[PDB]
Amino acid sequence: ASLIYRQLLTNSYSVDLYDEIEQIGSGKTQNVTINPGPFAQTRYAPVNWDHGEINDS
Amino acid sequence: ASLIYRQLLTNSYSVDLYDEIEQIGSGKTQNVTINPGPFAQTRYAPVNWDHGEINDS
Repeated sequence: ASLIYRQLLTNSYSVDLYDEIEQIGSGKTQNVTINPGPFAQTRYAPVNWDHGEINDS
Repeated sequence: ASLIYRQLLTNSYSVDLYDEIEQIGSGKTQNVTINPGPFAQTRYAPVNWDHGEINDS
């Protein structure tokens, strides 16, 4: 019964087929690789509030 | 070391099996779902240009 190990080693190539099968079976996702470089947050502006355009006559 | 030639000839049926693997795994539906990243998009707005306020009387 020693030939079990010999047979498994010799026939091990079929695991490539098994890998292809499980690859086809598995669902897939992916990445949108993130950007670095938010090193400078930006404020709005120097903003001053005032009454609008008065309509004089 | 001659055993490799025998193994290749004997196991050649796995070639046709592998052809089936690939040419039906292609047939099976796959969808790699590329994401939107953690950072979220957004457009300005629906913006339409018009003449401003008119001072009628």
